[PDB]
Amino acid sequence: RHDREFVRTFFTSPTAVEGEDDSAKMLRRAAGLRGMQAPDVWVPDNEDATAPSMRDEGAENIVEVISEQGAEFPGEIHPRMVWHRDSPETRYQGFQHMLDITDPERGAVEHIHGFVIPEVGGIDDWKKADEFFTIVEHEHGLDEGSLAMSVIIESGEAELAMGDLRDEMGKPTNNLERLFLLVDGEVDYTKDMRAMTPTGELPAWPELRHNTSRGASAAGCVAVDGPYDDIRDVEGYRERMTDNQAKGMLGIWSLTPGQVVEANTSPLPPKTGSWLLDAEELLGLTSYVPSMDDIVDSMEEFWDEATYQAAMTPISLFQDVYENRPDQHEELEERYGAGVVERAMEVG
Amino acid sequence: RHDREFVRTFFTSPTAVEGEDDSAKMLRRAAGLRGMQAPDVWVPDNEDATAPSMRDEGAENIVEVISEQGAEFPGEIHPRMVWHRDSPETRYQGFQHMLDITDPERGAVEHIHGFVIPEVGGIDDWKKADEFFTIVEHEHGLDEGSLAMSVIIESGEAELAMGDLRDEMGKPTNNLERLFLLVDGEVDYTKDMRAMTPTGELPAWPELRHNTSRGASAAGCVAVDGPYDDIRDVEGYRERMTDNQAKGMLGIWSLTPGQVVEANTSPLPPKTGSWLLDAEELLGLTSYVPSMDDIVDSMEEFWDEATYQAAMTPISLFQDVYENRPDQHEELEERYGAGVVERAMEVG
Amino acid sequence: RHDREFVRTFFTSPTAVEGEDDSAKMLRRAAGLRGMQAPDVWVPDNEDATAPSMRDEGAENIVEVISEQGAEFPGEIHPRMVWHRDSPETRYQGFQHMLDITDPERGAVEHIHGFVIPEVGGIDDWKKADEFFTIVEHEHGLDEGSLAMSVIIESGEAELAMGDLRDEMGKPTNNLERLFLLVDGEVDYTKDMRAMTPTGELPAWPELRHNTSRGASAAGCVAVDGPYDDIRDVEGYRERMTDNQAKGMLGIWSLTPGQVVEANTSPLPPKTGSWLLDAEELLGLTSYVPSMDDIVDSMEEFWDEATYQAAMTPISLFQDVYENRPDQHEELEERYGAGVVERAMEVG
Ligand SMILES: [Cl-]
Ligand SMILES: [Cl-]
Ligand SMILES: [Cl-]
Ligand SMILES: [Cl-]
Ligand SMILES: [Cl-]
Ligand SMILES: [Cl-]
Ligand SMILES: [Cl-]
Ligand SMILES: [Cl-]
Ligand SMILES: [Cl-]
Ligand SMILES: [Cl-]
Ligand SMILES: [Cl-]
Ligand SMILES: [Cl-]
Ligand SMILES: [Cl-]
Ligand SMILES: [K+]
Ligand SMILES: [K+]
Ligand SMILES: [K+]
Ligand SMILES: [K+]
Ligand SMILES: [K+]
Ligand SMILES: [K+]
Ligand SMILES: [K+]
Ligand SMILES: [K+]
Ligand SMILES: [K+]
Ligand SMILES: [Mg+2]
Ligand SMILES: [Mg+2]
Ligand SMILES: [Mg+2]
Repeated sequence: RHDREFVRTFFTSPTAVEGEDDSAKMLRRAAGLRGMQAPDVWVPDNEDATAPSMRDEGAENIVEVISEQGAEFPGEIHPRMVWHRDSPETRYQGFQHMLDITDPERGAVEHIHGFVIPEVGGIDDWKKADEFFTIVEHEHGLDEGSLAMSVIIESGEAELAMGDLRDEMGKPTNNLERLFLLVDGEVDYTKDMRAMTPTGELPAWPELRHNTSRGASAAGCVAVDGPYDDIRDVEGYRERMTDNQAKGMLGIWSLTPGQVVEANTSPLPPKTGSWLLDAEELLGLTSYVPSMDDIVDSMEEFWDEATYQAAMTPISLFQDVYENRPDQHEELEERYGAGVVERAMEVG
Repeated sequence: RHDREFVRTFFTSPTAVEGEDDSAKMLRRAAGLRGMQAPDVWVPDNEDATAPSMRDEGAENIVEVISEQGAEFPGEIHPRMVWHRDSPETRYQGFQHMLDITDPERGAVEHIHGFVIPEVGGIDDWKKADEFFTIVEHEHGLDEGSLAMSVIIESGEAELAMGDLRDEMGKPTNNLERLFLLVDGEVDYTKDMRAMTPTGELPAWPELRHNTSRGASAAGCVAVDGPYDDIRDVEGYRERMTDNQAKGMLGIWSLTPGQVVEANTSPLPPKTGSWLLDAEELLGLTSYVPSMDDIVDSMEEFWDEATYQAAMTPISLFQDVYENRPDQHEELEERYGAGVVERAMEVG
Repeated sequence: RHDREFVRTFFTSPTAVEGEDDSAKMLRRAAGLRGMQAPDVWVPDNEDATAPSMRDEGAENIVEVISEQGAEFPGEIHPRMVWHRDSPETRYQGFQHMLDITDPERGAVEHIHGFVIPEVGGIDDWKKADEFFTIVEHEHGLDEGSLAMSVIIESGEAELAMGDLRDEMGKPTNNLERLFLLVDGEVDYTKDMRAMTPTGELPAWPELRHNTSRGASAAGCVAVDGPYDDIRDVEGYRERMTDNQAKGMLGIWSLTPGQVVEANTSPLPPKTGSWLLDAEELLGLTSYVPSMDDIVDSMEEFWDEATYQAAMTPISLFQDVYENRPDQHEELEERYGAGVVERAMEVG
């Protein structure tokens, strides 16, 4: 239902960076990318890529930068707004930023293809977002359905919501036809699922990626994988894409122009080859399993709000266990030290 | 709800082969198989195993061969008809061939156990097929529900449709009790999911096989895996079955009498052994990752319509990218050569 | 919705053991556990851990032992009752034992946190169990919703039922808010899915564990993995938990105090370490793939009813094949011996 049949690169940029300067710096550069360095989809990101006290400013910079520079940008532009299935405030915030940004007088709207909506819940949460797109279009004389909606799949409820999308989208009481991308968000998803790994590196969640690909094919949307944080790990990123491509998930998130170029290239067939036959640089060979002490520190002396929350599970578990198991209060001191116990018990 | 509690082998044969001769040759031989060489289920295949201009002839040969030879055939016989969730013509075609084939005057119907229906969509597409079985039974005085229906699961929508089968089958407005097999079709499925792999060998789709096994156990049907093309790769076929058997998927597709014998044997417990302890023939050791040039050729100078379509994705992707990214038009020539670019741009 | 935000250990004990003695021996000891040796959740198990002719006695011992010793027990107590989606008798049995056990005069109810219900089917089966909790609470003046309900997910239908739990629980016609744990039961599940493996060791069912974790996060329950039988295999148990923890499944079944301690410890962050870098005791290194002869014997000369049933598949398959394929009757004798064929044909 959309111009892009396939999207390989989904690239995010903070919208207002705090360090003095031009807070719209990241956006102006990124709006300058061309060729293999430019994403098929570009996401001025007013959500997690951007500190909350910066978000009203980020919304302004989005209009300023796309006003000034959007006509030229060779891919499609879809800013991520804030949203949360569990928070009416965040939802209203996301909507008011969508309404400013699309004010036709400001010159941004005509280079904007749609918005990306994070944290959606079950299908009745998607209908709330859909309802805000509809109202925004009507307030500004945009054609109905002209703003594409894309969602980040980053909770269990959203993963389930993809299963009856075909028949929900057909109901005449929503304009859910506007759906474009179903984008995995492995970071917040790890958190919502309360998963933990010893390195604190993300699980691979193959089933989420299968489900997101399936949902996309049944519903006529386009499936895209989420952020791959270890940016230096070029070969890892390529393994993950090759892996995603085997599931029919052909696009991935990109965090840097390097990742844009790798991701833009990977699903394209090779130049030449190839025959296969059966039988300081140390950092990409090491990993570190933190102790409780270290995990405490990596928030206590204190990576966005997704990386933060998503690392708090072994500690919320420890907390739960200590609150409810007085009989284990001794062995837990025996094991961490009276110091650390009483210390980990404050983080929540 | 069916005579076969378990089906190990699901074996297909073209119904009308073009090379002069007796076009029903493949069927007559296959109807001759006995013992470990005979499938539990045999599928005269009027769909993808058979060129479209041969299909009306294939339908006749089905009646001629099962008329002449069906009484003897020691397994169950279930011809695959044509069908497609997105094509009313194909659906009507499949139904008219079902109506001819089952004409009681022709002597085939009484050795026919049911039909296999490819390309089904969501549950309301299965109800269309179910409705055609019902009408065919009534037109020919067959008992209601006597023709078993089996579906190939080879789209995302069909994979989802298995989830509420129990309650849809109970509705008195369909005869969906007739469902017998839920058969994965990894070939067309790879396509519908737009998956690609570097060798162009099929992904393994473990989750589809899990879902198909689950759907079968919740709904009282029998789960069967799809075609395993690399026929010479005897050990691969056995690994895949052992793998399927761990998911509760106990039957697989068979493409040859060799595969029928391997598949007939594999789920049976071994003769003897065994103790396991912890720590030109080159073709089954090589594979070839084609270049864009080669992929172009393998359709441009030009494996059924499933293998064709299912290999067109890296090219439809390339096409999409070239149509929509003029800024990359240079680097794509830099990379494939002006020759190949302009050449790949015609295939659709 | 429950006091325990996280449950690491789900430990079962037979309720009435046949060997002369005090039939409540296992319960009295287990009610004595403290510290790292005590499970977060303890399951006096009146279902498969206990022979059927012992179950009315087991129900009495539950009241006797929790009466006498429950006040002290430092975790939560949730006895498993009998139940089966396909058996009205078993369901009524489970309910009558729940009604005795919770009689306020007997002194057990006030140390009981809820019950665990095995073998549930689709959501309308969960509503039957939910209805029995409601009636039991009313018969004994317990607050509504005070008995937590937990289900063992050990059929395909139950795995599917988790998908619309959020909206079913909200219906005012059930008290399904009481749901607490969604606990995989890989044993009976292997059976219901008709899976088989060469060693007869359980498949890993990663997708079930993904689905159960997802269902739990969408519905506000707590996901727990099922029994890990090879008790001596300490390192295996730790691999499985580390694996489960990557899916957000943070609790597992425990069969022994050893497993309680390993499981209680594993999700807690380590004491120290650790840096990782890229590149008679023979029993935990061997496994045995039984022949048909051996499989026949391991029921014919004859591990609970779950392990029994769950091992009967290669034989029910053999039986089906022999009943329906007379043309293979020779080759099956050629292969097993006339002796074994005619022998395996009696087990059902
Ligand atoms: Cl809310
Ligand atoms: Cl939903
Ligand atoms: Cl992982
Ligand atoms: Cl699913
Ligand atoms: Cl897609
Ligand atoms: Cl249609
Ligand atoms: Cl459907
Ligand atoms: Cl694969
Ligand atoms: Cl099955
Ligand atoms: Cl029943
Ligand atoms: Cl259900
Ligand atoms: Cl396995
Ligand atoms: Cl959980
Ligand atoms: K609509
Ligand atoms: K509408
Ligand atoms: K897809
Ligand atoms: K029906
Ligand atoms: K009917
Ligand atoms: K099954
Ligand atoms: K309720
Ligand atoms: K209620
Ligand atoms: K979870
Ligand atoms: Mg996120
Ligand atoms: Mg097919
Ligand atoms: Mg069980």
